[PDB]
Formats: sequence, C-alpha cells, structure tokens
Amino acid sequence: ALSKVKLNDTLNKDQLLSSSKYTIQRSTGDSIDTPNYDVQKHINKLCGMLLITEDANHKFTGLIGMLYAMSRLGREDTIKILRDAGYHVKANGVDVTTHRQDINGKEMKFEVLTLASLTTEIQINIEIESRKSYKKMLKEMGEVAPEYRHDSPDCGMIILCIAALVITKLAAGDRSGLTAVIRRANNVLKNEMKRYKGLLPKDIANSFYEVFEKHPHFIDVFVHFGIAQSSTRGGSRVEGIFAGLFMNAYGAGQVMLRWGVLAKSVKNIMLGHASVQAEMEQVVEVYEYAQKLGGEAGFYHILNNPKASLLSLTQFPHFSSVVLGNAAGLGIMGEYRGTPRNQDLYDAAKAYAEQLKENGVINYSVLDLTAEELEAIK
Amino acid sequence: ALSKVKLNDTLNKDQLLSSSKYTIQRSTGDSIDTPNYDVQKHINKLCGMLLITEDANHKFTGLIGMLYAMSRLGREDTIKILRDAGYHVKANGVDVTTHRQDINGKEMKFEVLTLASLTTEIQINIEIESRKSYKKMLKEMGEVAPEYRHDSPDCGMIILCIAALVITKLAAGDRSGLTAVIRRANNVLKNEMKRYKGLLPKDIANSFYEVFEKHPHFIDVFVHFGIAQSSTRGGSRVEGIFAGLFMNAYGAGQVMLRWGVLAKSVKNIMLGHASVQAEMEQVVEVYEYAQKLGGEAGFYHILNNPKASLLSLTQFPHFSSVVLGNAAGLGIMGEYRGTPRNQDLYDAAKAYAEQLKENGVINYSVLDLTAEELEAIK
Amino acid sequence: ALSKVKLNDTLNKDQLLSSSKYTIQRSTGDSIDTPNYDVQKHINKLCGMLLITEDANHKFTGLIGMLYAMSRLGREDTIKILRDAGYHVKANGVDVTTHRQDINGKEMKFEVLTLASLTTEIQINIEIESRKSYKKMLKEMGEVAPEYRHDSPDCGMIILCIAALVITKLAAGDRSGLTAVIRRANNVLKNEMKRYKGLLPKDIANSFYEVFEKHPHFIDVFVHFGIAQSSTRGGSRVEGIFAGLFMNAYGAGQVMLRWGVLAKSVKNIMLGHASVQAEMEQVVEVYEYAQKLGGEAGFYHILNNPKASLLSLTQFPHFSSVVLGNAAGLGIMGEYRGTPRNQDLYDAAKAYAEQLKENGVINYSVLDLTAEELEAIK
Amino acid sequence: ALSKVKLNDTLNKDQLLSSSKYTIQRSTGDSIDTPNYDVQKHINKLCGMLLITEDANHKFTGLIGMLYAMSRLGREDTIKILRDAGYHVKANGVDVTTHRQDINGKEMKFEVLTLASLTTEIQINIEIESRKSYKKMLKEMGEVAPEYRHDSPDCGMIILCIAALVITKLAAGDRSGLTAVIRRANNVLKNEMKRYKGLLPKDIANSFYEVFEKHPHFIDVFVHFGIAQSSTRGGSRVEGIFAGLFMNAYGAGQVMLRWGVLAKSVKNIMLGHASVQAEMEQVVEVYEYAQKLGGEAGFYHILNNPKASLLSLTQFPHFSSVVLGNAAGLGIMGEYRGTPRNQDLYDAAKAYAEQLKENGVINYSVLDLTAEELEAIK
Amino acid sequence: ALSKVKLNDTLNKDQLLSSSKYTIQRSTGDSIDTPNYDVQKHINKLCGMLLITEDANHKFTGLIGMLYAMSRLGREDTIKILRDAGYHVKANGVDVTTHRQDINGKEMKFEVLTLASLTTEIQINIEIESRKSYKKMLKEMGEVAPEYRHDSPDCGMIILCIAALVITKLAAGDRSGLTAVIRRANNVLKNEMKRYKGLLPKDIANSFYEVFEKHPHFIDVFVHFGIAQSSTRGGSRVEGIFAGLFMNAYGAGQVMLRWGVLAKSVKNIMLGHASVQAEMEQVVEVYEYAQKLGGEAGFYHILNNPKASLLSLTQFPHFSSVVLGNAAGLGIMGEYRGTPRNQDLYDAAKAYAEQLKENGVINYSVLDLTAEELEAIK
RNA sequence: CCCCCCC
RNA sequence: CCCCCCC
RNA sequence: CCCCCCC
RNA sequence: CCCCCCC
RNA sequence: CCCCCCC
Repeated sequence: ALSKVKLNDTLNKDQLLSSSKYTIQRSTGDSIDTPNYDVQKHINKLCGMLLITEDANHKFTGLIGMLYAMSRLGREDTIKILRDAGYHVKANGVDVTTHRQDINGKEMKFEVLTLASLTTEIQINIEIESRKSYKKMLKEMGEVAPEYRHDSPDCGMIILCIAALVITKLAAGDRSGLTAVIRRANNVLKNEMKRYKGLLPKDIANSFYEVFEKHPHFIDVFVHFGIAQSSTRGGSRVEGIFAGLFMNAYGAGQVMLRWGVLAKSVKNIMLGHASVQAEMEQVVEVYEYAQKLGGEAGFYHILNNPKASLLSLTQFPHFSSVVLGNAAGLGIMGEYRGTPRNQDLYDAAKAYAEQLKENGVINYSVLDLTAEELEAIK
Repeated sequence: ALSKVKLNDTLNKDQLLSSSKYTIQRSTGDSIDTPNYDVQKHINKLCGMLLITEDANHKFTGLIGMLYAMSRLGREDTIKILRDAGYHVKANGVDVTTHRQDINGKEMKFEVLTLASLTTEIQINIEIESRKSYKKMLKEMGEVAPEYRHDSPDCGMIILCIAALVITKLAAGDRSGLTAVIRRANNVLKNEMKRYKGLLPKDIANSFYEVFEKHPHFIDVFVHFGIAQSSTRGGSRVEGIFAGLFMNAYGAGQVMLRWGVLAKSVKNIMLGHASVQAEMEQVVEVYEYAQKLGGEAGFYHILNNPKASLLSLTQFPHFSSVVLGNAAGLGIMGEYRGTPRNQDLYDAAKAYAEQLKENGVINYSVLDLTAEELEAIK
Repeated sequence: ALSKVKLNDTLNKDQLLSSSKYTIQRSTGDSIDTPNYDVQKHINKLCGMLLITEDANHKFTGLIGMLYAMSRLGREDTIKILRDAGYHVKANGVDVTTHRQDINGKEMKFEVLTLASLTTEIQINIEIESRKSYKKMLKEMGEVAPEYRHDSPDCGMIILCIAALVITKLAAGDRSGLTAVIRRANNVLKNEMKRYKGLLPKDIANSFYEVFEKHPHFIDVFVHFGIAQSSTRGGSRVEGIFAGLFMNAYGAGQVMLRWGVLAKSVKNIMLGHASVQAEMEQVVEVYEYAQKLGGEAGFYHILNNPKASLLSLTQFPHFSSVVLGNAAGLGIMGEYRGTPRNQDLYDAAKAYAEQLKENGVINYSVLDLTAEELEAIK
Repeated sequence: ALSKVKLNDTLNKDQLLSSSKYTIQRSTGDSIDTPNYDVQKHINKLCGMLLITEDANHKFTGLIGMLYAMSRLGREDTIKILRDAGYHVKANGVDVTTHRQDINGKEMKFEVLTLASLTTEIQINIEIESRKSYKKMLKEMGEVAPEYRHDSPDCGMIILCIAALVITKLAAGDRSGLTAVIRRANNVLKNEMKRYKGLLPKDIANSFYEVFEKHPHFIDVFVHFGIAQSSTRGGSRVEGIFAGLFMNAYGAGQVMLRWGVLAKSVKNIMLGHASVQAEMEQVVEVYEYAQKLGGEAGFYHILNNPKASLLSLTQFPHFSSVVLGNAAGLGIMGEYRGTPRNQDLYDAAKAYAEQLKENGVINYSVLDLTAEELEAIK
Repeated sequence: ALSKVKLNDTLNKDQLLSSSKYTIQRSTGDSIDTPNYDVQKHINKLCGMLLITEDANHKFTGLIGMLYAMSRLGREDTIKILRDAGYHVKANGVDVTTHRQDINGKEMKFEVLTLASLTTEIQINIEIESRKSYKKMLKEMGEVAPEYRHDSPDCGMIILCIAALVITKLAAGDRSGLTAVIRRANNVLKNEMKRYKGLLPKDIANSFYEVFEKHPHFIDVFVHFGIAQSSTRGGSRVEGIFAGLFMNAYGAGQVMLRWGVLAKSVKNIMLGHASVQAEMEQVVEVYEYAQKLGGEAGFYHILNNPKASLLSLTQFPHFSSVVLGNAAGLGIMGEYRGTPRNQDLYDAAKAYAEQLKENGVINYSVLDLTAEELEAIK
C-alpha cells in the first residue's frame, strides 16, 4: 500500500558505484620511487638527519616522510596500494649507492639513495648542514647524547606524527587547519620538541600540505599505512603517539553524524518535531549505511572517496539544523563554520540545549540505591 | 477469482524491451578518436592551456573534454562502451607528432596531437594564445606559481565539472538550463574561477551543449565515465568536486518519484483519497520496478534511455496531482514548469501541505525518555 | 465432480496455433530493397532533403522511412525478420553510385542510390527541390545554420516518429486516425516543425498509411525495428521521442484489458454481480494467458497477429459491458465507438462510477496517523 | 476402497479406434493440382479477376480459392497433408504457360495456368470478363484506383474468408447454413463488398459448398491451411480477418461442451440432481479427454475424424438435458434445433435459468469491499 | 504389513487361460467365400438391387452383406482375421463372371458371381426382381433420381448399418432384441426407408441373426470389420451412421460394470455396508483387470472370448445386488431381466436411489459462493 | 470476426 | 510522448 | 556538491 | 447414432 | 455358470 512507496536512494547509489564494470586508471606521471624494507634504515637516518639540523629548509620533508611510510609499507605493498587506487605506476626500485663529492677542497664519502624526485646534491647538502649542526652542538653542550642524536628509530614516526596532524586537518581541504596543526604540534611532541631542536611545525606542516596537494595518491598511500600501523600489536611510545594521533582522523568531516547521535543521547526535545520526523526515515537510512560501511566509514573524507557524500546529513536541512543547534547549545560547536539551513529549528534547539545543561536533576533510576540516604543526609 | 484479474504493464514492457532478439546499430559518421592512456598527460596540458588563456575562445573545449574522458576510460574501454551502446565506429588511434610552422617570420616547433575531429592548426592557435596570455600574466605579476600555470593535474576535471553541470541540466533538453549551470558554476569552484582567468561557465557550457547535441554517443561515453570515475577509492579535490557534481544527476528527470516518497514521509492527507488509492497499485509497481533496477535507474533520463518512460508518474494523474500539490505546499518546487493534471487534488493537497509547514507539534513519543519531568517542562 | 468440467479454451487455441507443423509462405512481389549499415548515412540524408524542401511531394516518403528502418536494422537482420515472418523476398542489395542528369543545359553530378522500388530520377528531383529550398532559405535569412539543413542526424527519426504515431493509430483499420495523428504530430515535434519547413504531418501520415496498406510486410519490419530501437542503452532526444511515441502502441486494440484492471481497482460494485461472476472464471483465464504471453502481447493488434482475438473481452458481454460502463463513468472513454452488449449493466455501472468520481472520503486507514488531531483543528 | 472402482471408457474407445493396426487407404480419383509457392501470384491475380468482374461466373471460384490455399501451403506440404489424411493423390505439378487465343477476330496473348481441373478456355473467359468489367468501370467512373483492381495482394484472402464462413457453418453439413453465411458475409467485409463489385456471398458460398462436397480432401487441406495461416506472426488486415473468422470454427459441432462449462459457471442448481450426479463421472471423463486432446479437439467435427463421437454429451441424456435447458433458459441458443432427451429436467433447468437472468444480488464479499465505510454506504 | 496378503485371483485366472499349453483347434467345415477388392463393386450393386425391390426376399441378404464386408476388408486381411481368430478355412476366391440365361424367350446378359453358398440362379432372380421393381416404380412416378437407384455406393452400408444394430443387440443371443433392432432402425435410417422401399429391418435383422448363428465366424469377421470401418477418416453419411451405430456395440454384455461406476457416482449408501466392504477388494481387482485390458475389454462378450467371464460382477452377489438395485432405483434399468442375488441389499439400495431422485445435492465449493441465502432459497 | 478513446 | 525545481 | 570545531 | 445457435 | 435395458 503506502509502505512499499520507498526509493532507497543512498543504498542504490552505493550499488551503482560499487558495481560499475568499467574501471578507469589515472596517470600519475613518469614513476614513483618505491623503496623496499632494506632502505628503511637509511630513510630513518635521513629523517633523523632532517630533525637534527637547525632551521633547515624543510620544504622537501613531506616527500621524505612519504618515502618512509611507503618503505615500511613495502615494494609489493605500495604497488598493490597504487593498483587498488587506480593508477599507472612503474615500480622505480630504490637502492643504496655511495657518491664521493669534493666540497670546499675536501672530498669525502657520503651515501646516496636513488630517487627520481630527490637528487644526490640535496642529500649531500642536508648532510653538510647536519654536520654543521652536529659540530655546533658538540661545541655548545660538549657531548651529544644517544637520545639527542639522529640515530633514534623514532624520527620517521615523529615526522609522520606531524603528518598525521596535517592529514587530520586536511578534511576541510582549503589550507585553513595550519594554525590548528601548529597548536597540536606544540602541545603534542613536547619532549621531541625539546630534544630534537630541528622540529619546525610550520615547515613540516607546509611541506606535507604541498606534497599532499600536488600528489593525491600519496594521501591514499599514507591512509592505508596509518590503518596498517594502527593494527599492529605493539610499538614504541612514539609509534603509540602516532597511532593515537591518526585515529583522530577517523570520522574527519563526518562530525554531523556524531553530533546527531549525541543529540539522540542528550535527548533534545525537538527531535520529535514534525519536520524532523519527516526526514527521520532517510536519517536512519544514512546511519544504517554508515554502520554497514563499518571500518573505513571514517576515512571517506580524508581521501576524497566519492562515496563520501553518501554520508552527509546536510541534505536534510531540518534534521541538520536541529542537530547543529543542539550541538551549539551544549557548547560543543566551536567556530564551526557550518550554517543551519532551517533557522527556526536551529534557534529553538539551541535555546533548549542552553537550558538543559544548567538544569538536571539526580536521576534516581541511574542511582542504584533503594533507600534515599541523601534524604537521610538532608 | 477477482484477485487474479491483473495486468502487469511496466514489467511486461521491460520484458519485451530488454529481451529483443534483433539489434540495430546506428552509424555515427566517419570515426571517433579513442585515445589511450598515453595521451592523457598531453590532454591535461591542453586543458591547462585552455584555462590559462585569457578570455579564451572555448568553443572547441567540449571536444577536448570528451577526449579527456575517453582517455581516462582507455582505448579498449571506450571501444567497449560504444560497442555496447550500439554504434559503428573504428578504433582511431591517437598519437603525438611535432609540427614546425614558421609564423610571423620566426619558426617555432610545437607538440601536436593527431586527431580526426580536431585539427592541428586550431591546436597551434590554442598554444600560441596560451603563450600570449602567459607572457601577459608574467608581465602583470612577475612570477607564475605552479598553481597559476597549465601544468596542473586537474584542468581536465575542471572542464568535466562544468560538463557535469551541463549533464545535470540537460534534463530540460532545450538549452533552458544554461542560467542554472552558470549560477552553479559560479557558486561551485570559486577558487578555480578566481585562479584561471579563462574559466568562462557560459562558453564552456555552450560548447558542451553543442558537443552533446551533435554527437549523441558522447553523452553515453560521458555518463559511463562518470559512473566509473565516482567509484575509485581515491581522488584529488577536483575529482572530488566532479564526483559531487555528477551525483547530482542521479535522479535527473525523476524528481517526481522522490517527491512521492516525500509525500509518504510527511504523511500527506490526500494520499488516502479514494481516487488516489485507485492508482496506489500501479504506483507501488513503479516504485518496485525502480528498486529492482536499482543502480542505473537514475541515469535513464540523462541518457535518453528508452526504458526511461517506465519510471514516469505522469501516467497517474491523481497521484501525480496530489504529489505535485504536496511539493507546492511545502514550497520545495521553485518553478518546476510541469503542471498538475487534477486541479482539485492539487489545490486541496497544496492547502493541507501549507497547513503542515506552519503547524507542527513536538511529538514527545519520538523521544524515548522515561523521565516524567517532561510534563513539568510542558 | 464439477471442478474438472473446465474446458481450457484459450490455452488450447494457443497450443493449436503455436504447435502446427505446417508453415505457409507468402510472396511479396518483385523484391524488397534491404540496405546494409553502410547506406544509413545517405538514407538519413535523403530524409533530410525531404524535410528541408518547401511543401515537398511527400507521397514518396513512406517508402523512404521504411528503407531507413531496414538500413538501421541491417541486411541480415531484416532478411532474418522476413524469413521468420514467412515471406519470400530476395535480398536486393543497395549501394551508392553516381548518376548524372543534364537539366537546364548544365550537366550535374548527383549522388544516387540504386534501388528497385526507387528510381534514379526520383532521387534527382528530390535533390533539385532541396537545392531550390536551400537557395530560397539562403536568400531570405542570409545564412543557413547546420540545424537548418538536411545533414542533421534527426531527420530520419522525425519521419519515423510520424510513422510511430500512424502505427499507434492504425489499430482502427479504417484510416480514421489521421486527425489524431495530425494533432499528436503538432503537439509533439513542435521544435522540428518550427525548424524544418517541410514537415507536413498530413502528407507524411497519408504516405505512411499507403505504404503500410499496400505492403503488409513493412508493418512487421517496422514493429520489430521499433522494439529493437527502444532497447538501445542511449541515443539522441529525437530517438527518445521515437521510443516514447512507439511505446504508446504497446496496448493498441487492447484497451478493454486495461479498463478491466481499472474497474477492479476502483472496486466497481457490479463486478460482484451474478451475471459477471459467471464470466469471471474465463476472464481470469484470459488475463493469465495475457500474462503468460508477457512481452509481445501488446503488439498483436498492430501486427495483425492471428493470436490477437484470444485477448478480446468482447466474448464476455457481461464483463465487457460492466467494464465499459465503469470506464464511461470515470470519463476515461472519450469517443470510444464501442457499444456495450448489456445495456442494463453498462448504465448501472456507469451510474455507480459517477457516484465514485465526485464523492470520495479521505481514508485515514491508509495513512498511519496515530492521532487524528486535525479534526479538532478543523 | 472404491476410489479405484472406475472403468475409464472414453479412453478405452479412444485407443480402440486409434490403435487398430488396420489403416485402410481409399482410392480418391485422378489427382489434385498442388502448385508450389511460385503460382501464388497468378492465383491471387485470378481471384482478383473473379472479384472485379461484374456479376462474375463464380461457379468455378471455389476451386480457385482452394488452389490458392494449396499454393500458400506449398507442393511438398500439401502432399504431406494429403498423405497424413490418407489419400491416393499424385502431385500434379502446376506451371505457367502462354496460350494465344483468337477471339472476336483478334488474337491476344494471355497468361494461362496449366491445370487439369481448370482448363485454358474458361480461364480466358474469366480474363475477358475482367477486361469488360474494367473497361466498364473506367468508362463509368473515370479512373479506378489500384485498390479497386485485381492486383491487390488480398483478393484470394477475401475468397478464402467466405470459405471460412462456409466451413464454420458446415457443421450441419447440408447447406443449411447459407442464410448465416450470407448474413455474416454482409456484416463482415462491408468495405470489400463496397469496392470489389463481383463479391456475391451467395455465389461464392454455394461454390465452396459444392467444392467441399465434391472433393472431401479439400476440407482437410483447408482446415490445415487455416491452422497454418493462424500461426504467422503478422500480416495484412484481410489475413487477420480470415484468421479471426477461422477461429470461429474451432468448436464446431461441440457447442454442448462449452454450454456445459457455462452451466457449471452460472451455478445452475440441477447440476446437483440425482440423475445428473449419476453420470457426472462419465461427463468429467469426457471433459478430461477433451483437455488431454487439447489443440485439435475442436476440429474433429469439421473433419470426419473417426473419434468425433467420443466428445458428445448427447449420450448422457440427463446432463445433456440440463445443459441444453440452461442454454435455452439464458437465451444463448437462438434457434439451436437440438432437442433435449429428458424433458422434465430440461424444463426445470430452463425455468431456474430464467429465474437467474432477472434476479441476481450483488456479492459484496467477492468484491473486495473490506472497508466497512464503503460497505455501509452501499 | 497386511497389505502383503492379497491373492489376486482374476489376474491369475487370466494368466492361466492365456498361458495354457494345450490349445485344441477347430475345423470350420468346407470353406467360406472371401472376395477381394474387385468384387466390392458388384456386391454393392447387388445390395442396391435388394434395396430398390419392394418387399424383396431378404432370406439371403445377410450373407450378401457379410460378403460385402469381406470384399471391403480384402482377401489377405479377411484371411488374417480368420487365422488370428483360430479358424481352419481355405480362401475360396470369388470372381466376376458372366452368365447368359435365356428367360421367357429372351436371352439377357448378366454378370454373375461364383459363390459356394450363393448360387447363380438365386442372384439372377434377385437381378430380375430388381428390374421388375424398377419397372413398377418408374411407371408409378415417372422419373427416378440418381440417389434413388442401385448404383448408390452406400446400399451395402445401409445393410451393414442394420447389421451394426444386430451386433449391438446380439448380447442376449436368443433373438430377443429384434424389437429393439426394429425401433432403432426406424428412428435411425428414416430417410433410407423413405427412399429404398426394400428396407424391412424385421427381415434383414432376422437374416443377420441367421447368418451370425449359422456361421459363428462371421461375427468375428464383422466385429473386426466394424472396428476397421470406424477408423477410416473419410466417409459419406451412411458410413458415418455405420461408425456411430457400431461404437454402440462397444461394451456389450458388460452393463454391470458401467452401472457399478454409476452407483459409485451417486454415492449410494449401501456401498458402505459391511458385506459390500468385504468384497470391495475383489471388485477393484475386476475393475483394474478391465482397465488393463482396455481396448478389447468391450468386445469380449460379442465375440465368444474365453476370458470374458472374468469381467462379471455377478460373482459378487452383494456388490452386484447393490449396483443393480441402485440402477433400477434411478430408473435407468429398463426391461433388464437379470434378477438380483441378494434381495435385501437390492431393495434397500433401490429405495435409497429413488429417495435421491427427489432431492438436490449442493456442489458450490468449487467456485466462490457465500451460500447462506444462495442455499435453500434456490 | 477483432478493432475503435486520450496520451 | 517523457522531461522541467534548488542543490 | 560535500567539507569546516576540539583532543 | 452424431451434428444443428449467435458471433 | 455368464449374458439380458436405452441410445
């Protein structure tokens, strides 16, 4: 009768997108440099060498960080990643070489890695300014500690920690989260800031921004690396920091869904409004779709996965405005530059939410007591 | 046995129509160029010179955009798409040559793309006008940033984004959606309109009208390119914009089905009328057919698919009238030049719907709160 | 006992007709010209010169439209269709030559098509008339647009759209649908009558009437061409008009089945009559036979298929009369020249249907309205 | 126990008749002309000559019609049909020759058909009569249309339409259906009798009576021609008329079976009498036998099929009397001369049937009037 | 487990009578005349000469009719039939010779038959009496039509139609059915008695009793002849009369089984008695044996087949008693002289049967009927 | 015979 | 014929 | 279009 | 004996 | 012992 009149739209859009039998493959360019497990030691060394040298031009650092992440991923692993992401890449293998260069009269040996995008001379320079920083440190503080040196196995993870902050703030995608990444990199990694003096949140964040914006496939590489890291059994304290930071990106850009479930929990009065009970059916449909997506349903906005718009509650202006007003009333909404599309419900829900947090009676159903001892205390 | 006197008309039309044992093949003309994955880079560059050029003559941009879509699909992929759409073409290979022409006394060498429907001289004119605009740009502000030049990896998707707007607004089919395309293309892509001084929504939209009118195979190529494009697990911000614009087209020409679902949701009164319960059987059949189609049933009016008419609610004058009246009452029509077929139901349902949008009681049964203090609240 | 006195008569007749082991073959005449896919371009071009020509002699247009239909089907496809329909035709291949006629002193070269039922001088005269009309248009409006010319890929399908109208109205079998064809071809195809100045629906409809009456195999070629066309995935909007106009034919000459379903829907009282419950059993037999036939059961009257008379409800005077009376009551039948065979039931059912139409109380059982609160709001 | 005390008798007589190992073949006569598919055009033309001729000598038209039937079947198919029917006839091949006959002083060249049963001089007489009639029409009304003339592809099918009427009314087999053939051929074929001025239904009907009484094998040739004709997918309107008129014969001589099904459906009371329940088992075995036969169980009485009498309900005098009394009660038997064998049951069934026709209360349960509001209003 | 105890007795008597190893054979006597196909014409003319004659001496008409029967079957076929019936006869062939006997001074040419039991002079007397009768008839009315004379190809079949009546009524075997033969031969064959004034069914039927008792093998010749005739698909009206009149003889002598089925149909009560439920097993074995025989289960009593007596229900006095009592209750037992064996069951079943024929049963459940006022108001 | 309207 | 809106 | 906060 | 009407 | 009527 009137129960079969339903056009299941988001499920059908999902079925359309998943079941397209023609596959596109996007041209990256010439090739991507793909180290294996053996180059991981050298890449960690390079990251530490970046972090020990004072105020280096860290403009390349995002590239080295992506190299480290994909090197721990592995040759066949990153090739599988770029096959799954739909890209034509030829595996430009990475090997360890040694180049002797005569600088300032003295010719000495420095190890060199085979990179298409990164040249030998840049490595040799960053090496010489690293030596400069090392000698100045030996002059000032006498001796360098094993923790104060670039030999720690957590330098790459520190760089990718700042990258994880960047990728969390890349949900907006308009270079607005740079200040918040600065705040987070100042707050988190305090001890790394005090031990490694070469940590510059501004330069590292800007380099990661640029390498992510110019090279979209690197974002996918890093996202699956981050899911891989956040599944290992154990790790160092810095790897724990990175896992905790990257798990913040889960649910990036989907905050309307979380505020909706919160408005369900805090029981905003006007989720029973008529115009909201109108769209509650499609809201339930969206939430069930999010659950069915499950594990990755939080990384569809970090990646610009085109099934992300399937998880948007902005297409329901009544529900969107009531939930946004509810979140605003409880004060959770900060400078969230998201306008409501229904002013009346937004203002009314904001008023009730402002009212609610001030009041609040002791819920005796929650309390386990049978005899009111507080009344006895009274 | 009056329960068995039933005729299933849409299902039988579908079974007639998809189970034909004789097939036609409509010859296009001479041939269609089907570039392989190699020329994708040069096509991106061509779009880059298209957008960099000040006030460019974009009247040859629709062909280049469709060429980019064929490239990203791939040679065997686009040939498969045409052969499946019932079309004689021959696989016209695409390769890059160099043409040396002495122009204005000086001899310059250019990298030319060899195409049947696109000639060398107009490509050279594009390139030289790009050079002139590049010289002007460098003169006015000194240095061109990498973002400010033709080397961007997303000019093709920018042109295809204006194309997606055109494809969405071709449901009118009579060049009446140009104004809406202009508005949307100015609202969307503020950054790109601000950066590339040659982005004209009017010129590109008119070009895309022309290319989609003259060559009806291009529209199926583009729609299947859009469905395949919106499936890839990754993307940039501009491919994300393209997927977002495209998924607007899903359900083009079929707003009446979704407005019928809306009438079900808001529990409109005149869906219980007797002359509407007369049609509810076939309306349920149409909606069941739409669900059974599932995926592509949103792209049957963009593609001028002959199976589209089976998803029309104009054959139900009473149900169409009440649903359009409901849409009018809630004010969510706008214009929708389509007229109702039963003026009495339209006016009465519209009056009730306008009664809905101003009333609205906060249904407290929706909130599953056990607290009885709500009575004190109210 | 009296459960097995059931003479399955419609099913038995269908079994007798389908399971006959002797086949007839009917001779058509001299031959039928069956162009292959190659000549489609020039046949479309001929239709274009037909439509551009001012007030052209359209008495030779039906043959050209049918030739375009076989060209779109192809050589072996139309030969297979004629073989399956039981006709003796030999494949008169069609190819492109040049025949030069000296007219007005000058000797000109005209591209000519070699056919048996089409001469050469007819194509020459069509060409010269089109040239005169083209010159006249150039003189009047200065310049001719490509949409004002014969080269467009829509002229053939415009002619075939008028053919589809005529094929729908050919059910009456009396040349009575010429008025309806004119009205429909003026409502539909407004743009093309505004652009092409030679579209005369009267002359084209008359020529199509003539070509279908004097060559009966062209009707089967055309019906299976339409079924083949409306299966294609995509097309232009003129092929969209053709598909939409053609699928109006499905259910030509079987309106009584549809009105029987409708009279079941509106719950007309006299479907419970004793004299109608007598016939309900074999009526249900007809309906389940129609469903068993399924797809093509709508094109048995357009084709004069002998199995058409098995889908007639006029062999049930009580049920046919009550259904026609119900249809009259609701105003559906406008000028349906079909007398009811039981005047009492016809008039009584019409009276009850008229009681239905103006009355009708809004059922609140269909709507899941928990509280009928609007009653107090009234 | 006694669920297996049943002596199935109709099936036993069936196998007795069919499975007698003596198939004795009779001597027929000289031969039958069995033209192949190439004589079709000339026989069609000859039928046209007969039809356009003023008050034509139609006493040789029946042979022309049946010869057209064989020509449409084909030489080998008609030979196979005569072999299956069990006749000694040899394939007298038919070809076209030219006989130049000097008539009225002038010698003219004519197309003559070599037939043993149709000599040259009478064909020439018919042709000269056609010439006279054509000159008379041209002199009277100026110019005859090509539809008015002999070459139209359905003159033979007009002749065979009148043959089909005669075969329907040849159940009695004593030329007592000539009045019905005249009335039907006046009602049907109004346009054709308006145009072809030689159509005298009395004359053609009498000739077909004569040819089917002189040549019995023509009855089987024609019946299988009709069954083969009614199998074609499509055809002209005249072939549709012929097939629809042939379908009237299916069930010739077996009106009692269909009247019995009707008497079951109309729920006549006396089907529950004792003297009817005595024979309801044999009646249900006859109906089961008819259903088992299926397709050809309708064309047994037209043919002289030996198993004809097994499908008669007149051997059951009580059920026969009830069925025939019901049929006479409802008035559906106009002048059926068959008398009941049991008068009392006949009169009682007739009286109850007449009581049915005037009374009759609307069933409100079979009609799906679940809604008590609609139930109470009516 | 006690379904194991079934001693099947009728089937065992079957295989005992069939698989006997001592088969003692019988010599008929001298021989019998067995004409071939050629003597058919003269025997047919001779039967015509018998019929045309007024009050003709029919003492030899039975032998002449049987000679016509053998002549139509043939020579090898009648020999085969006599052999399979187990007879020792030699084929005394009969040929057409000419005998000139001078009568009353005039010598007349007559072509005559050499027959063992039919002399030359007797058939000469028949010829001359036919001539005298023709003389008288021509003098009295003047002119006689071709259907009124001896050359009719159906005079022999009129004789054999009376023979078919004889064969049906030959079950009693003691010339008791002569009045039924006369009545059936006056109802049937009224036209012939109007035409051929020699038809005395009393005389012909006495002749046929004489020829069937005097030559007991003529009964098998004739029965197989009739089964052969009723299988030829073509024949005139007299041959149709013979077929329909012969298949009356099927089931001769076995009315008891048919009336048992009939009593099962009325649902007579005394088939649930104890002393009938005892013998239901033997009754069902008899009925299954009858079904297993099938075809020839009907002509075992006309022929003197030794396996005849195994199909008698008189051996079950209680089931035979109830069946005969019932079929006397429903009236359909005429002068059947067979008294029942168990008078109590006979009378009780007859009383119940006569009680039934006053009241009507209800059979509504097969179709939808509310049946509250529909019942008892009928 | 069937068909018939509107779209 | 179908389509038509905003996004 | 979607996205925008805090950790 | 079978067939028989109207379409 | 089997058969037995009507069509």
